[PDB]
Amino acid sequence: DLADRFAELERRYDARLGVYVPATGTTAAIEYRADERFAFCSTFKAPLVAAVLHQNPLTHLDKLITYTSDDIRSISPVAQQHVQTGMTIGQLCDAAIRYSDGTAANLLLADLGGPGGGTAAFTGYLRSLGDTVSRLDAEAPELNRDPPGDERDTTTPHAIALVLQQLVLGNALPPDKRALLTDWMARNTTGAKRIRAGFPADWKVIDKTGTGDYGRANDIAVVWSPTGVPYVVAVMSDRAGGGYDAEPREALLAEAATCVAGVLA
Ligand SMILES: *C(=O)[C@@H](NC(=O)[C@H](O)c1ccccc1)[C@@H]1NC(C(=O)O)=C(CSc2nnnn2C)CS1
Repeated sequence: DLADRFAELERRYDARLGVYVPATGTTAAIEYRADERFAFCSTFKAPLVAAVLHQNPLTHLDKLITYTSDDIRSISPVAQQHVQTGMTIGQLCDAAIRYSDGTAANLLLADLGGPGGGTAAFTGYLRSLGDTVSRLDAEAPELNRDPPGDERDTTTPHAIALVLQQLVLGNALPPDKRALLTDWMARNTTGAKRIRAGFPADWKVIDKTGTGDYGRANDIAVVWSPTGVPYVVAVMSDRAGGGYDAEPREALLAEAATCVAGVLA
């Protein structure tokens, strides 16, 4: 029983775990706390890049964005390095997805524009995909810091999986922009120990991770079986019981993913 296994993992890691895999032709939806809110953390950067792609001609990726010392306020492995030269929108999308770059994401929110530094337009984009649940209220670093239970900067495993399904597998984006998003997620450097670790090597995994305070660790993926059957996998967790400084536990997501992969194989 999957629910028993998921509950066991919660006890093991003193965590709250959320899992959603949307139904397919022959598989029923997999759901565990799937309609409970969890912080986005960096997982928002996948639909964010899609919003930026959608909003602009493809050649907007070649526009150089300049930024300064006071723009670096969060983990920004790429943007810290190019602060002196600037970065193109294309480079920013790359950094945001593949390195979970916080400054890159903040700059992409600014590019999207409008109230709240782009957070309202981001949320508006999710609404256009029929997501009436998720909300983004702050940028990095604030978005990772909301108290457990607080609805600011949250999604649910159910909501984000349906968003990702439309972006990667559905028609939310034209094929050319869809490929850009897909490729970036395919080349992600941060997800080796999460959903990827739970699926056999002959399954293709593309993903976007999130990590935050109160032991928050998320991963949203699209996976393909060895015969090219796709599934969307959203795993979210927090550890409120350790307080603000609770260590995120990647191993929990790898184990949850292993359990999911066992059902889907
Ligand atoms: C997006 O979630 C973003 N998270 C943060 O900036 C958090 O505030 C945070 C910082 C330090 C430690 C924990 C949380 C960034 N995204 C991610 C991610 O997606 O995983 C991380 C995880 S750390 C990482 N990245 N690659 N390899 N490791 C390990 C922190 S920055």
